[PDB]
Amino acid sequence: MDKLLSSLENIEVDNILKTAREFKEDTCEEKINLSIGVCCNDDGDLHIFDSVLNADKLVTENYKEKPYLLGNGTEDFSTLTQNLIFGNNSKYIEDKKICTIQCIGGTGAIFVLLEFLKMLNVETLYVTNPPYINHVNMIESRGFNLKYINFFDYNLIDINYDLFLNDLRNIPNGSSVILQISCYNPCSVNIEEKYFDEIIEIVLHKKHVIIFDIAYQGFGHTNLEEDVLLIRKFEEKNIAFSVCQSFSKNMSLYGERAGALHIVCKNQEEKKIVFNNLCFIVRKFYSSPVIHTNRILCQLLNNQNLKLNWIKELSQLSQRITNNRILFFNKLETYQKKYNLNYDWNVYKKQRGLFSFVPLLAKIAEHLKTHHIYIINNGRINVSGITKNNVDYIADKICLSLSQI
Amino acid sequence: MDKLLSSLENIEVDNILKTAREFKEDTCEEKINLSIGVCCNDDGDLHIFDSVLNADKLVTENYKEKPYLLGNGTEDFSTLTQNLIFGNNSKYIEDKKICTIQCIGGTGAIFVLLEFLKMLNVETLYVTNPPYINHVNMIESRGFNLKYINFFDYNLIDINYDLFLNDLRNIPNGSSVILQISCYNPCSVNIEEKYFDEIIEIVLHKKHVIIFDIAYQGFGHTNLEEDVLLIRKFEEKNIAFSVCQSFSKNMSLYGERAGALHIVCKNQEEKKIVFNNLCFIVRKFYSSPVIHTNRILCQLLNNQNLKLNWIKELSQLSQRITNNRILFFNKLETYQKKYNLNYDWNVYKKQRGLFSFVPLLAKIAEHLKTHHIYIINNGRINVSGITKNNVDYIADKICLSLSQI
Ligand SMILES: Cc1ncc(COP(=O)(O)O)c(C=O)c1O
Ligand SMILES: Cc1ncc(COP(=O)(O)O)c(C=O)c1O
Repeated sequence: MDKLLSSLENIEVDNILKTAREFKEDTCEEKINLSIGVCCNDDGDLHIFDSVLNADKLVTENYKEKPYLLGNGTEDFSTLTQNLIFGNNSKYIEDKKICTIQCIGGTGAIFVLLEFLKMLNVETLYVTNPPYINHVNMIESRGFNLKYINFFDYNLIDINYDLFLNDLRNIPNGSSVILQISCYNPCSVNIEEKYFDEIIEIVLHKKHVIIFDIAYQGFGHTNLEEDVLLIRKFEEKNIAFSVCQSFSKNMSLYGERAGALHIVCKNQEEKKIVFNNLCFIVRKFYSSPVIHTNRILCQLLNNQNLKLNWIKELSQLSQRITNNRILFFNKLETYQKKYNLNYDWNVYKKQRGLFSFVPLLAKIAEHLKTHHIYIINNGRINVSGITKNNVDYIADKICLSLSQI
Repeated sequence: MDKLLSSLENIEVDNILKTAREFKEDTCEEKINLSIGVCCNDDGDLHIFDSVLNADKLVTENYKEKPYLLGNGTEDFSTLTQNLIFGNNSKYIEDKKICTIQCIGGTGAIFVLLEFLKMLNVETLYVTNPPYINHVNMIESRGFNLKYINFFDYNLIDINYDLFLNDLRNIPNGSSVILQISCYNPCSVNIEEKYFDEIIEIVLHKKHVIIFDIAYQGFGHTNLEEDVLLIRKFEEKNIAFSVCQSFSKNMSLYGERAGALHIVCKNQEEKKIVFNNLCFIVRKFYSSPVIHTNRILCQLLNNQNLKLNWIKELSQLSQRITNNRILFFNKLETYQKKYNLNYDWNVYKKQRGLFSFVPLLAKIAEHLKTHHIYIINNGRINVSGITKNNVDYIADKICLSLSQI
C-alpha cells in the first residue's frame, strides 16, 4: 500500500502554465491567446509547413524497420544539422571538430549539457538578465550557482551594451555563460553586428566558455544565416563553445521534440571522448533518441527541393511576423489618442522574434483578463496571434485598461 | 576557449556495449549476433509487424498539425495503454485511480519514477538478484542505497522461491522493490502462479511499495494477459504500486522509444497531485513527450482490426521463440556427444522471454569470440538470432569450446 504520497504537496508552476490553464478555463469565445510559446496561423490555429508534411510522407515511404539509435543521432543528422549553424563550408565541420548529438528538443539538449557540466568542475553559470525562465529552473534545480549578467535596458528598451560588456569583463575567467544572441526570449532583442568584434576580443582574453541557445534560426532576420552570425564569426579565429539547437519553431515541429547539441572540440580525438561521456550520461536517463524525428529531419534537410521550399516559407514567415509587430504598435499609437495617453510605442518595433516584450504591461496583465485576452506576467507577447480582425479589440483594451490608473 | 575537457577521461561502459562494439568490429561474415537486446527475423535482421507499418500509414493520414503534449500523454494513450496491464474492465481504470504518463520508452519511465522517488523519503531500493544491468546504473548514479534480494538459483536454474520470500519478509517495511515478474532480463524465468497468493499476503503485511518492470508483455506465454497476472491479482483486493511499461519489443518499436508509467492512487484527488509533480519533474529535463510515437500507438491499439492483427502476430511470435529455445538445447544435447560431455541441457527450456540464461557460458564467453559468435559476459543469450542454418555451427562451437577445459 503506497503511503509515500502522504508528504505530497502540490506545486506552483512557471508563469507560462498558470496562464495556459487560464486560456482554456473560461466560457467566452473570442478569447485571445498571447502567451503560448507556439506560432499561430492566419486562422489563429497552430502552424505547419508543407515541406514538413512532405518530409513526413517521404519518411513512411523509405523506411520500414525501426532500430535503436546507437548512436545518439545519425551521421546525416550530425552533418546536415550542423550546416545550419556553422554554414558551409566550415573550418570545424569537415575537420571533424564538432561532436553533435540528437536530443529531445532544445530543452533536451540544454539539460544533457547541464548534466555534462556537473560532470566537470562547473560550479557557477552566468545567464543574461532577464533570462529564459526554464534556464533558471533547469540550472538551479541541479545545484549550480546561478548568477546574472546585465543585459536588457528596462527604460531605454534595448540592450545596454555598456553594462553587458562590463560584467562580461569582470566575471571571473573561463566563466560559463549562456547567450541568446537572436530572437531573445523574452526580450525579443538581438545583438547588433556593431558589437560582435568587441565580444570576440573579451571572450578571447577571459577565455570564457560560451553556450549559445538557438531556438529560432530565421525569425530575427530575412536571411536565416544572419541570425547565427556571431557563431560564424566566433568560428573564424577559432574559439570553442557549445550550441543547443531547437527545431520546434524552425520546422514547426513542436511535439516531435526535435533538437541537437553541438560541442566544439580541440582535435578529432577529443570528439571521440566527449561522445562516450555523452552516451554514458544519456544512458542514466533514456538510453537513445527518437528514430522517427531523426528521419523526418534528414529527409527534409537533405533534399534541395524541400530545403529550398522550406527556407522560403521560413523567410516568408519572419517577414509576416515582424510586419504584424509593426502594424500592432501602430494601432496602439492610434487608440491611445482616444484615452489621451502619451506613450512612445515606436521603440518596440526594433524588437524581433516570435514575441514582443513590453515591461509596461506587467502592470496591466491581470486586468487584461477581465477582457478575454491572455499575456505573460512580465510583459511578453505572442505577436503571431494578432489577426487583422484582432488588432482593434486588443489595442483598444490595452489602452482602455492602461487608462484605469 | 574550452579547457574543461582537460580532466576528461574515457569510461568503461556496460557489458552490453563492449560487445556491441565487438559484433560490428571484425572482418568475418557469418558473424553471429547473440547479445543484442533486439529480436531478429527469419533472415537474422531486425523485426517489424504489419499492424505497426499500417498504424504508421494511418497516422500520416489523420494528422497534419504537430502540437506540444500538454499533457505528458493523451487521454486515449492513458486509457488504451493501461487496458493492456490492468485488462478490462478494472476496479482501478474507470474509477480514475491510475495516473499514467507517456515516457521515452521503458528506460524513460523508469528514470522519471526514480526522479520521483528522490522527491520523497526514498533512501533505499531493493532489486532482485541478479538485476537488469541498467537498473543498477540508473539507481546508483543518483545516490540511492541499492540492496539485493535473493532470487535466481544458480545451481538449480530456477527461482529459489524459498529464499526469495524470506528476504521479502525481513527487509524493513514499506520497502520499495523492483520486480520483473515475467520474461526476466537476464534470467528469463517467470514467477509461477503457484506463488502469487503468498506474495500478496507478504506484500500486504509489510505494506511494501512495488514497481513492476514490464518490457515484454506477450513473450512469456501464448496469451499476453497471462504475463501480467500478478498485477491483476494484486489489483483485486486493491494494493497500490507502479508500472514501467515498454513497447520497444511488444510493438517492435525500438527507436521510437515508446513507453509508459502507471502509478496507482488512493483517490481521484491524489491522481491530480502526482500528475502535477510528474509534469513538474519532466520540465527540468525535456518538458514533453513525442507526439508521433503517441499517435502511432493510439492508432494501432484503438483499432480492432489492427489490435487483433497485432496480438495474433504477437502470439505467433512468443511461440516461435520458445520453440527456437527448445530446438536449441536439443542440438546441444546432441553435439555434446561428439565431445563426450555430460551436461543436462533440459533445464534451460523451462526459461521464457527473448533470452536464455546459461551461467555456465560465462566461462566460455571470450573463447566463443575466436569463432565469430557474440554473447553477453554473464551467460545471457539472444535466442531470436538462431536460424535453422545457425544451430549446428553455434551448438558445435559451444561444445568444442566447452571441452577445452
Ligand atoms: C530560448 C529557448 N531555448 C530553448 C527552448 C526549448 O525548445 P523545445 O521546446 O523544442 O525544447 C525554447 C522554446 O522554444 C526557447 O524559447
Ligand atoms: C527489463 C527491462 N526493463 C526496461 C527496458 C527498457 O526498454 P526501452 O529501451 O524501450 O526503454 C528493457 C529493455 O527492453 C528491459 O529489458
